[PDB]
Amino acid sequence: RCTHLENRDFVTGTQGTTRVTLVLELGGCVTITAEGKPSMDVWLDAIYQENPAKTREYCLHAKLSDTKVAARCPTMGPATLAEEHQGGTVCKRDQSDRGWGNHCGLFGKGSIVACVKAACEAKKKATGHVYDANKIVYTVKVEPHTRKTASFTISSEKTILTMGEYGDVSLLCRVASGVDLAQTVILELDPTAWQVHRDWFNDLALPWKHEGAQNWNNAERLVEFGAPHAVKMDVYNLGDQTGVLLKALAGVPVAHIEGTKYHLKSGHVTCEVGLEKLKMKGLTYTMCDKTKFTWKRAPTDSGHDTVVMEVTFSGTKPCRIPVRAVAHGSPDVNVAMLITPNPTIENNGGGFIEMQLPPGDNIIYVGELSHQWFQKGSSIGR
Amino acid sequence: RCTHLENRDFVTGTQGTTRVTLVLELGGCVTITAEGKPSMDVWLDAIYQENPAKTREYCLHAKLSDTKVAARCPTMGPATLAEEHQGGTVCKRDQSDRGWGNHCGLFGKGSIVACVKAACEAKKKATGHVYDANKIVYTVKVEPHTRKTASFTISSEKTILTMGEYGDVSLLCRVASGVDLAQTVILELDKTLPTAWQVHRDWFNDLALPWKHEGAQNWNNAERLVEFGAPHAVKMDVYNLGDQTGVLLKALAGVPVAHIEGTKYHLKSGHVTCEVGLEKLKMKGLTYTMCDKTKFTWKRAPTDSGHDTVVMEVTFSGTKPCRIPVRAVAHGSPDVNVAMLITPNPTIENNGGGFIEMQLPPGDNIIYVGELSHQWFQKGSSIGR
Amino acid sequence: RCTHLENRDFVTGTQGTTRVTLVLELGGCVTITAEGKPSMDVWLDAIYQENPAKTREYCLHAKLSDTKVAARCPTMGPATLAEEHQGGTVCKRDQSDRGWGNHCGLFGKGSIVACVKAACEAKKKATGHVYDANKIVYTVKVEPHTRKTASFTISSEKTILTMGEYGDVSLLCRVASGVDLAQTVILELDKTVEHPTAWQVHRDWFNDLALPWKHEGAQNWNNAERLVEFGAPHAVKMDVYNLGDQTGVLLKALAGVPVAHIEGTKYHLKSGHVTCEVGLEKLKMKGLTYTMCDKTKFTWKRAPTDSGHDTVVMEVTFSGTKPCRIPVRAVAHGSPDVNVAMLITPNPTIENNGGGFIEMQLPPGDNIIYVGELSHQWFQKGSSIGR
Repeated sequence: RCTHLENRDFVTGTQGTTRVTLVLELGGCVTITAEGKPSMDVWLDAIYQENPAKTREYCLHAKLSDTKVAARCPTMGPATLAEEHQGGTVCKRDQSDRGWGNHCGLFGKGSIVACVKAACEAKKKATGHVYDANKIVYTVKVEPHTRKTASFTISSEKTILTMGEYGDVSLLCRVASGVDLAQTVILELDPTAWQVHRDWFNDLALPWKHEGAQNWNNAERLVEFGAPHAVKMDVYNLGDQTGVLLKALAGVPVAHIEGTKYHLKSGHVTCEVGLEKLKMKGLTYTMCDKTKFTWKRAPTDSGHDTVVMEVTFSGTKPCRIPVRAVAHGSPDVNVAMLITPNPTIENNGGGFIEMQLPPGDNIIYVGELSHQWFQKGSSIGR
Repeated sequence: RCTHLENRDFVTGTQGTTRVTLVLELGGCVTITAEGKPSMDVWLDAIYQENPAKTREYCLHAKLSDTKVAARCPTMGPATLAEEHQGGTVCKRDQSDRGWGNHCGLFGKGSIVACVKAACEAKKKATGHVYDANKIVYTVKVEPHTRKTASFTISSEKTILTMGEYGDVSLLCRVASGVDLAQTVILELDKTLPTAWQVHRDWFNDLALPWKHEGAQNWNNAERLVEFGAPHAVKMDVYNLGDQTGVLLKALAGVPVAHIEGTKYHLKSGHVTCEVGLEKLKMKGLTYTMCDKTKFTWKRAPTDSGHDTVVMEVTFSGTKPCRIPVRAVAHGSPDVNVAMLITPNPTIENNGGGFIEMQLPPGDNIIYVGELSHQWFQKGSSIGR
Repeated sequence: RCTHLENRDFVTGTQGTTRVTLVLELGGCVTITAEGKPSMDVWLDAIYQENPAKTREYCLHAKLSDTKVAARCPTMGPATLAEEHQGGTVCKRDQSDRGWGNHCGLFGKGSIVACVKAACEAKKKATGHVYDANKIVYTVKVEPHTRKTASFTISSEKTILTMGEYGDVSLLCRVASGVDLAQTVILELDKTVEHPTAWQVHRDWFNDLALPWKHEGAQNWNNAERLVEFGAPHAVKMDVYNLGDQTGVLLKALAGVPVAHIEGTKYHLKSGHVTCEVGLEKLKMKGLTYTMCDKTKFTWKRAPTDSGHDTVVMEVTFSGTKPCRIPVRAVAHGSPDVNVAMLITPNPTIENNGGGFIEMQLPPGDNIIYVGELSHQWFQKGSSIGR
């Protein structure tokens, strides 16, 4: 699956400096090799953020205490309960018909109030997390044979590595997220985590609060009061909303949390590598035979807004795969945008291709091998 | 009006590789040429996203049904209506005065409640759309004579093109939006100029109107357009606050319009900076000379570009081609150049040129194209009215 | 604290073009020098935006003016007040007990409503500002001796400079913010009352503040009832409570949050860098290649500490032979084989004139920073949007 460095990808200076440009997409590998030196495998190993900050916590199922009521007769003042003016409570004030039937001197409306301590049922929280674009780590690894590690972030872009035989190598890597972080929120339950849209998450009609806060806001979204009955007032629990939520999350890309690491499954790093006094071994792929392809794995949803596929090649390896795509009715405009920097068929493997396509009806072409693909439009959620 | 590749913009290696760096702003072109080969024109043709996701839908003018009221005598329990527990309904509960005048045994307060179904009048929605930074396409084009296409995104940055005489050239383009997408929202009204605007996230979110998501049947905060009157024994009135379109259109005055072409939501600002890798060939350089600082005239004076930048065109009477000396200063600080050009390399060619786009600090500035000057006032940043 | 250009950082072409790559963090300098030419100092001088747009204004202390009350007897219809249908007013409707004790014919509940005008106390606003990623300026400066200026933005990346001796050099600088702008809001209190008065807060924290709010230009406030509570009615009176000044509660919450550095109309960012590709013609670049510093001649001049903007900073002292590159690494307690240190400082070195400064980001939790054999423990607090 590793690719070999191409001549066009590096420049050799007059004073002995060699500048190599690499594009490493998550799970992509490139093998670089200098004359008289062991081939090195370089690849972006992971992209993640350690425990990203918690934003809102939504209550999916309220937990109400027994109801507390307070009534007054048509002459005694207004009714009151300690619970009014306390956190974590939902209250309703009203008037009820009073008379001799219920211990009152006069006939008439009496002041009545009902409160309830509203908390969330254990394990019934939906917590949202936000990424800090500058805290997302992109880990690159270098290892002998066609072992060192270096991590970058938007803020940390330059490093120096000692690759033995290669000496001191300067690594300048421009990091790039495959997800629009600003518009993203990781929804988590106590599939338990999903990658949802900021706007969708913010408008969820549920009680909410920040971590640390003890009481909930808009608790009345799950707690309603009924009409008063002289000296009683019913309270309604709108029930558990987990079902409705899971139904809405159907099909939404899941978040991949490993321990405390919140992984992104899409993205890349493009680095400029600086080497001294040595000769890089180039290589220039030839175009693969346009007719010796077969679908090893037909185009399918990658699980993160992209299309992946695998082809099998019977021709002479290694070679560059000819990939292109068209939008139904426009056979002259290539609309395929590859995530895979250099799709190739090697001797050990290759044939994997990841790309982005315009929404609608498309036809993917790997040489003469074709296959149609429907790209759903963008949405923030149900 | 294309520009010619300069020597400083490319390096030729010892093993025969040539690395070319290009900056292509939307609408900008660069002509590259190699010995014994046809000159190629390279440019950023368009930047856009196909059907961006819909966020909120705002109701500009409510459409109510028929009011429904229910009352009870000072002894009959509380009044109730079915609508009280249904979607798409706005209700109000209160206490009214009842006596013999209205068919009640006793004199006193009696329960009463009114409800109405609230929907939005057809073609009276304001819909917001959000861009997906990673789904914005930057289409670069290559064509002979001083034709191929390649599109890039934040995620898709590398490609290989076969440009005939030039062979296989690698294209590595770093995409860059000219608009802060995270803080942007495209506001749109229903079909049946202008009908779409580029508004600020924070402004959009705080609009005081009823709203809902596409697909949802009912509206939230429907009472922002529906208000109930005081109760009258056995009647209670329901008010509709009217069409807010006028108010909104007023607030959108001067706001940059969105350019929607079919399903394509275009950005009118941005650029791509690419590194082009070519093998075994000889790049023809070229190095412009400063234009005569005194042979300039305003073909089109500095003006708002329509997308938070200043544009202008100058005429040159000297010997072409040459590089235009552009700079600007903030009134009172004639030593600091505050002009930041969007136009990578402003030049006067033989076929044309003379166009310049740039950003300037807010306040009073003076633009200088050689000795030709012109004042310009830059308004500060705002999220809208 | 300038560093010298290294050989690996530049390529000299066959036709005489030299391509130089520089990484300039805010406050970082790099000295470049060519054969028979004066050394030039190049650095990122400042990062800022001139007067960012205002978003929400929050009221910290309401100015309630008068309490209008209106009542009715058990038979006269509902009570009403003009203020009930005006902006800038908080109203409450209820029912009171009426009889002969209070001028009413019958005994029973009577309509009653109370309203109060609501504005904000002078100088008691909390205003939010939003940055415009494309309007943040990154100013680079070039000056002789180991003076010109060039500013860049996400949109303005290319420039041509005339550095005399060096001639016309092309500058291509890719700008990069050290702050997640989309998730940032500058919270500001009415200056001239404490001249910190500005903070760099999280948008999700800012948006959820439970206070009355409005946009600049708007005359009235939204959710004014967040600072006004009504009491129970008493026949023909109803009290109105001002929930009081919230300034204290807020300042308490901002404790520890990074301050925003405003200088005049310039809202400065204190983190971020620029990486440029410099293009030079016909000249020969003087390289230089640092040697690793003596792994044992280091001492803490300033131990690892919070930088004030989400990073760790430190300074060491070197007694060995200068100049040299500092060996910096860090490990997450229990994994002595993985370097988790991410340097903000592009090339940490000990020069003759100075050096020794190091800025870096570390994973949350317990870490051990290693500058050679010199070590030091560091606890990194996790991410949060605020209290």
